[PDB]
Amino acid sequence: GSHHHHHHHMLDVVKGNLIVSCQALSDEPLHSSFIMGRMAIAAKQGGAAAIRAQGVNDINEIKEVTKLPIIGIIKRNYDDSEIYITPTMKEVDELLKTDCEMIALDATKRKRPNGENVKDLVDAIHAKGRLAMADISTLEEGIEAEKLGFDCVSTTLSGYTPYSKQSNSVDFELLEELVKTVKIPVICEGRINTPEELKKALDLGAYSAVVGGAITRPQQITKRFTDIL
Amino acid sequence: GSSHHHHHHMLDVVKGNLIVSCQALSDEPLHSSFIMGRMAIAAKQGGAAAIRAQGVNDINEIKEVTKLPIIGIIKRNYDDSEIYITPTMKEVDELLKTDCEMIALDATKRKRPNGENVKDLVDAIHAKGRLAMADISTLEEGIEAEKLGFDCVSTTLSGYTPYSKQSNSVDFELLEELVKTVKIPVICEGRINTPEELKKALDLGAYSAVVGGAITRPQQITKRFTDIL
Ligand SMILES: CC(=O)N[C@@H](C=O)[C@@H](O)[C@H](O)[C@H](O)COP(=O)([O-])[O-]
Ligand SMILES: CC(=O)N[C@@H](C=O)[C@@H](O)[C@H](O)[C@H](O)COP(=O)([O-])[O-]
Ligand SMILES: [Cl-]
Ligand SMILES: [Cl-]
Repeated sequence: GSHHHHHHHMLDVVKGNLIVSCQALSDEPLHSSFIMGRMAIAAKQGGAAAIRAQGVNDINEIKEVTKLPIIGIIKRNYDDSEIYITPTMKEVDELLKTDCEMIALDATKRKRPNGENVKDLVDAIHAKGRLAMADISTLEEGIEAEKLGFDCVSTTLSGYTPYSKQSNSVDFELLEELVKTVKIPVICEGRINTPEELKKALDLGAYSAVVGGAITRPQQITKRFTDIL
Repeated sequence: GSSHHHHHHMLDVVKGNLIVSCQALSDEPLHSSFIMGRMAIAAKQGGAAAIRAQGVNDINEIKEVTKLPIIGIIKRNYDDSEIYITPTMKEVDELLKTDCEMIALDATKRKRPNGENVKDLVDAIHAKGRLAMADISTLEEGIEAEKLGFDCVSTTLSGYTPYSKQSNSVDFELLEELVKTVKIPVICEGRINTPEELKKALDLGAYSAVVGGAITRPQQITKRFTDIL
């Protein structure tokens, strides 16, 4: 198979720039592809180079109204797994029905639903010419992500698995250690609240960074303000 | 003649607490009464004690989905005045059609459309038993506002009139000076970006404070992140 060559490519475009996650799950006040589309427009107009989005309907709305590169995931609980970020081939195939250029998935060491292997998911993604991001919680998971064929790794799940570093602030340590040890792009994702933290992450060698809640979750932004009173 | 008594009163409710402004005018990404309603819900669930909203549609939706106390304004240009925050009796009367418990209006030294005076507008607001907030730009405007019987004063317009202090950051100076000289509630409003600034304003004697863009304008939040890169 063949297709036409584009001038701009996702990894080149996010390099040293900000990716904005526009996510609002079913228990959140902005749950609606209409609203997540408006959030992406705002992120675009504020200088975001790419968007991270959850669910086929949000992804498709964001792509239409922004034309930005997208990192797509589907979050879904399964009874037989702790994994919820794009846990199976069923979610991978749903995401490949969208135009999102990259698909992130949980690349932790943990057991996946139906006893599926991460390599198969990663191979399915590459088979359709997409990119694969490995959301990880620890340094070894990141090191293994590279070996599995991932195009890039993200610290998304650090502090969100029981065996990774438990923290309320950005895991800069993980970032540094990934940078010493993998060749592929290391993206810093998780609990970036301020411009200073974002600069620090890129200063520490992050290829790019994702900021979600501190831009697109007004409830969380509000809480951070009211917590200080 | 008379109405039933409520336990909670807007000025009592906001004291020491955060007011969130949920505005998106027609050139902004989140422009939509539905979207402002959801933002207000988020803001509520984050601990906001009241909401400031622009226009009858936004106000009505926000009252409906949050039941929070609302400071209402209409922003509208007139070709015979530089004032746009609730400039005339027209806007006052439209706002009194809503249930908003407080109405903010420009109470600068400047001439209003049609040569209307601010005292008349305040008297109409009081005539229906509502509260009147004075958005000011200077110490003397605040002193005068109190003289006219405004129920509170806000530093909303410091840096948004040519004769007031030009800054890109919170006008703490003005806040301190007003707290020292006026007996009515002084509300810090304009360019609060961090919880640290919020605490500082309350620490300097602000009765309460308003934060808008740093919570509810994702574009301005994104910009602050991308500016640092
Ligand atoms: C743990 C988990 O499921 N994390 C993320 C999955 O995408 C998501 O909830 C988060 O908002 C983004 O990663 C961006 O991070 P932050 O900037 O919102 O902290
Ligand atoms: C000058 C002007 O028109 N100011 C305001 C009128 O209400 C409005 O645009 C602003 O968002 C709020 O005052 C809250 O302040 P901030 O927190 O958005 O800076
Ligand atoms: Cl939220
Ligand atoms: Cl915005």
